[PDB]
Amino acid sequence: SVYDAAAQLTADVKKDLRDSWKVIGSDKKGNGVALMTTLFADNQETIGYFKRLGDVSQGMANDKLRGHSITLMYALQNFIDQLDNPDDLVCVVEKVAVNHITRKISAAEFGKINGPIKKVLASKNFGDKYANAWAKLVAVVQAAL
Amino acid sequence: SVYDAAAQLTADVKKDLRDSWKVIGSDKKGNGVALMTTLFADNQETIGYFKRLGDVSQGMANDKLRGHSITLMYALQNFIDQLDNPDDLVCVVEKVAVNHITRKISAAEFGKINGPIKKVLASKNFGDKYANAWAKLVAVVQAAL
Ligand code: HEM
Ligand code: HEM
Repeated sequence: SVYDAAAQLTADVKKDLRDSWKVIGSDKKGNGVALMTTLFADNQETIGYFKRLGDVSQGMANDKLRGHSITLMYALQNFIDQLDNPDDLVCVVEKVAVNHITRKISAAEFGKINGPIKKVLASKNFGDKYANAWAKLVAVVQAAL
Repeated sequence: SVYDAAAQLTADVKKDLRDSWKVIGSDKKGNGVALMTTLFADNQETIGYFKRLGDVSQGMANDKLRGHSITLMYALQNFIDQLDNPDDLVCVVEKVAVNHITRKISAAEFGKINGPIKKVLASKNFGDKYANAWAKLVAVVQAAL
């Protein structure tokens, strides 16, 4: 269950999540857009899903993409803040899950975000240990998809 | 015009928004649910729009309502954090606007949130001065609906 996946996040994992978020979460506009642009660059097959955003190749100049990217970073902020209470983490995770289920996004497709996250983390010198921690958090959402 | 509305956020208004947010934003779960339950209580005609959340009268005990409420508070956190740059504030406001336009929510009905905000602020000892400040921020979203 989603609860099982959340309850499985250890103190060490939460520590790495919080430490890395202190940095990548400090520039939501910059890192948020970087995350989306990396997703489109390495997984071009996902571009079609974001037609509402218009031409995503415009990057920062695209107001719809910028608004989307910043908002996505607050969803992650939400997750990070609820880490110590699995009950609260689960209900916010399920909220995000529903928004993607309605778009026909499978658990496997949702996991495509791990690549971009790893690269963005690496840009700030956060290695594999941190990428693995984030994959565990993403896995919590996948449990609901 | 969302841009003209955003221009109404003067130095004094922004200060009042930040000062009051430091208090109400400290407990997103509690105040988030308080806002929603107040909305449903004072404006029963809006409950129909929230069919997905199930029995909203259950308040905090309703997992979907709690998840929804916390997420809403992060939308406000988003707005507050973008007060420095009007171009960024506008793109995140339009993002939220789209989510309501699709649910057929008009500017007039969106404005029904002012009552709840006024009451929640009042319970924390923040009077009309602050309620009016928030009314102006809500007005920015209304301009995009
Ligand atoms: C870190 C993981 C992710 C998070 C936290 C996340 C978060 C979000 C949020 C908050 C929204 C806005 C929901 C709304 O207002 O309707 C959104 C929309 C969306 N997401 Fe994700 N997402 C993630 C990964 C993905 C991935 C990997 C895909 C695709 C393979 C995806 C596809 C979509 C689509 C299609 C939309 C709708 C965009 C639109 O039309 O406005 N998401 N996501
Ligand atoms: C401070 C004002 C408000 C803010 C910042 C706000 C923010 C949000 C956010 C972020 C969501 C989640 C979007 C999603 O993931 O689909 C949402 C959903 C929604 N909002 Fe609002 N909202 C506000 C006022 C209102 C009002 C006054 C109404 C109606 C009278 C309304 C009706 C809805 C509905 C119907 C949903 C969909 C709920 C669901 O089915 O899950 N909102 N709102």
